[PDB]
Amino acid sequence: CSPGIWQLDCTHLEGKVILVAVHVASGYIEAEVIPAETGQETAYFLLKLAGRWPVKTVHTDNGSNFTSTTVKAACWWAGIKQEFGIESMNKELKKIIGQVRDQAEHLKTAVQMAVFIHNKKRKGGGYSAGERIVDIIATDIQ
Amino acid sequence: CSPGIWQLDCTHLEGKVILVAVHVASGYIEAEVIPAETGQETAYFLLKLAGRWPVKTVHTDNGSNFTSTTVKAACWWAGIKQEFGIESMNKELKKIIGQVRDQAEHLKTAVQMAVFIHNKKRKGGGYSAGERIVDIIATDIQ
Ligand SMILES: Cc1ccc(-c2nc(C)c([C@H](OC(C)(C)C)C(=O)O)c(-c3ccc(Cl)cc3)c2C)cc1C
Ligand SMILES: Cc1ccc(-c2nc(C)c([C@H](OC(C)(C)C)C(=O)O)c(-c3ccc(Cl)cc3)c2C)cc1C
Repeated sequence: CSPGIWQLDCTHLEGKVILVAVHVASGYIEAEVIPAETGQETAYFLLKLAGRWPVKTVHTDNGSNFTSTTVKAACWWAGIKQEFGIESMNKELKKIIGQVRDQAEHLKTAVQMAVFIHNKKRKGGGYSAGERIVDIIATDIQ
Repeated sequence: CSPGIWQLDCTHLEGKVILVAVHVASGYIEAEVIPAETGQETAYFLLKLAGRWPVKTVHTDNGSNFTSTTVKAACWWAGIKQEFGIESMNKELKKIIGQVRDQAEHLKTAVQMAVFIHNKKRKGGGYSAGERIVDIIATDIQ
């Protein structure tokens, strides 16, 4: 599985929108509570993402997510492509969010606690998702 | 220079607050426009940061930034320590922001364009800051 491929989707919890990106080769996740499920929020998220990792291509389970001109501007500027092709982490992440929920007042706080727990967790014997991404990407530099 | 050390500060531009984190060993940056320069915003930013990189210790040029209980809760939960010890990227980042400013309506957009440009830029002959962090961190896993 290519190191430049990410999957991005939105889920819903407590009336709010959680934008979830998955680095597919590693299982590493970034997520953000966004105020509305719009092109503008997706575009802005993609710019942030791309400044941090070598994002080559992005898949989603809702292709209409990427039709806004604002999103196409962000993938043009950052050099990203979309892919259909001519886990789901959503359940897992929600499970983690439910386990930490009482530890926080705001959903957005519980989401970041859950991302932290997921990325640091030993899938071992065996690295964490956060170790794997960095090693997948370092190796692909070298 | 240790791979777990980050520097965090806020600067001001156009009446707004930009929270800037620097991975000191590599020069890699993450930044976010925040609505107010408060403990709550710093705490939330630190949680996001820590879920993505192995953050061990954080330095700042304004130690009072880390006195709120909300911030101390976030460094306790994530396992972070603060350090006084018993570039500035701020000018550089602002230079980049000024170079891309007209390419965007919102300051927050220009900030992420600038972070992208800074992290991807060849400091070579020579890696980018984004290559260096990942390789510094991968090597420190291994
Ligand atoms: C007296 C007092 C002072 C502060 C807080 C307080 N308030 C808020 C809104 C938050 C979290 O929100 C932020 C935005 C600060 C992360 C949260 O959502 O619970 C947190 C918090 C929760 C988890 C972590 Cl890992 C870090 C900070 C705390 C501790 C609570 C009390 C009772
Ligand atoms: C007809 C039409 C449609 C959309 C936009 C439009 N509007 C906004 C508010 C934004 C940027 O904001 C977001 C939040 C979407 C990134 C910006 O700040 O300029 C962008 C934008 C700017 C730079 C990039 Cl790299 C990506 C998107 C665009 C293209 C402009 C026009 C004239």
